[PDB]
Amino acid sequence: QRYLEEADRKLRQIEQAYEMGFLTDRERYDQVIQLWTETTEKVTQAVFKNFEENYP
Repeated sequence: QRYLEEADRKLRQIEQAYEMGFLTDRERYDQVIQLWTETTEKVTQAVFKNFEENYP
């Protein structure tokens, strides 16, 4: 939950960038894509660590 909500805030961030002119469409796209990529990485790592720490 925590991480996803963070990634949601960051999503808004990227959106604002795109609206400010600092980003074009495709780099906003790429940034969103890598954000969700590393978010998937995040939750995966969190899953394995949660298994190892709590229920081996």
